[PDB]
Amino acid sequence: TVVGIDLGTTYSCVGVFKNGRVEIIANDQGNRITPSYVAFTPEGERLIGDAAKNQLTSNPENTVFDAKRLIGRTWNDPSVQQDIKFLPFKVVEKKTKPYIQVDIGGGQTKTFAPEEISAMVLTKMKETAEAYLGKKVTHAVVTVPAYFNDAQRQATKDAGTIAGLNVMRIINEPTAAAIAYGLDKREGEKNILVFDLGGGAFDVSLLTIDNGVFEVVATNGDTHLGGEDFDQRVMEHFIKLYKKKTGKDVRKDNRAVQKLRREVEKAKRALSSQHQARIEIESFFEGEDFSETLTRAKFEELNMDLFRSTMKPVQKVLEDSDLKKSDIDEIVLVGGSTRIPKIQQLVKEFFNGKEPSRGINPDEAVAYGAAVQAGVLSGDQDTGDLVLLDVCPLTLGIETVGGVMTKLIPRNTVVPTKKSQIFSTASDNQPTVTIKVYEGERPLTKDNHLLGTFDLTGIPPAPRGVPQIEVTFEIDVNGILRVTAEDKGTGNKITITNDQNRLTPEEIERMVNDAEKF
Repeated sequence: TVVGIDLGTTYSCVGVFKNGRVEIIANDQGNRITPSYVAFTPEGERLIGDAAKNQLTSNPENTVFDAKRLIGRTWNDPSVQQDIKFLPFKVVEKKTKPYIQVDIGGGQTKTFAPEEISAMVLTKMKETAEAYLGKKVTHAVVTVPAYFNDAQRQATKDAGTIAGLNVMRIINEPTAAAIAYGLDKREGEKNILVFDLGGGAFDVSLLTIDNGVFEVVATNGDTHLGGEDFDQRVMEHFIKLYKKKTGKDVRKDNRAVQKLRREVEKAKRALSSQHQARIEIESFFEGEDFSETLTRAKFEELNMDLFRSTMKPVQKVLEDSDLKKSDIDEIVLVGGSTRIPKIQQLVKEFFNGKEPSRGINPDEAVAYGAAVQAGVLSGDQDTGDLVLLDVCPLTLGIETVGGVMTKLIPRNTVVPTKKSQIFSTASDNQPTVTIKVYEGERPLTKDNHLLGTFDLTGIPPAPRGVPQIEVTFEIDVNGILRVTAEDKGTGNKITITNDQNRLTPEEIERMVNDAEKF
């Protein structure tokens, strides 16, 4: 049986379509969502989920969380370096990637790719499903943010493979939410706006939904804007406050910083229903206590620039779809951070008083949609009708003379899609031709994201400009790029190498074996 897993920054959730409906499956603690946490105890035990989160404050250096904020990123990504300040576990550079180093008991050190941490979370979600179903689960639909780039998508797929899952399809989070909203609606064509603000990433998608036919018209997001940033802002406010009042800098004491995290999380939840919240930490720093009152007004003030920045993607989506505010028939809110009253207010005010759709749990709707998609792709006939057209989030381009972004496949193109182009050589007997592919909307490549450098190899000796190599760039239904090449001369095998440093089957096998040790 194929399950849907929402692999989230802060929490994950697993559902299954069985007997004509979705079941969101409760974990072994009775909880319908599971924290995306992995911890290693002094005695060498690996904890995952609720048990891992519960011991954050006593064992912070060896409690791992927020791996989705690192997955598929390079070491020098400013999102990675900015987040290190608030993470208690050591982040170290390996293979141009941020790896996670922990102590596994007995003074023994171990380093993990973010993929491996996410694989452990996926394994726990798989196990939750296997307990409920009473049998092995080998196939899953796994979620990603709509605005995830090529590397982030592939890395999430690799996490699934490490966890023993054949990833049937990766599904964009707002699209899954739209399926939860729209399945079995028979209203004809409606324009649906999904506003998806979770623990770590933000997406906006505009879909048309028409009697089982779902199409993403436009999407735009920010893969490093979410609940964890709102917590960070408040954490940093109190770290600086303590330094001003006492002279003491607590930024390197991991117990102090993560005890503050724990209190900020509780406070943020309370402030969605109350107007004040108490922060209280007994052994904060060097024996001394820490007590502060956080008002809703102050919480909103500290984050207002981030909150107001959520309207930037909304306007980008309206522009690309050529729709006005009044053309939006339904607003679907998903992700835990859409519970924040000020977020709800800003969205309502942007759309001139329009209330969001009712009957949608923002913590569960994504998993619900993923579970439906899994059922449909399996060959179920008791599921509602589902035809899905989804898009690539980023314009793909090639770097040309002067550092210019020459567009190849535009943003918001329905996938799968491909584009071909003929390449030749610049010098006599040149054996290799290098192509640099970028992701983004700016005119110069220095202001976009490098996807990869691809080398056409084994070009046979000939005078400059004679070889004719057709290179095909295909984005698959998961949103992942494949680059291939064919010789179109009058008469060789052209192999392509790249600098993506992708996890090989050998490397994945080693990671599977390492995880069996616990």
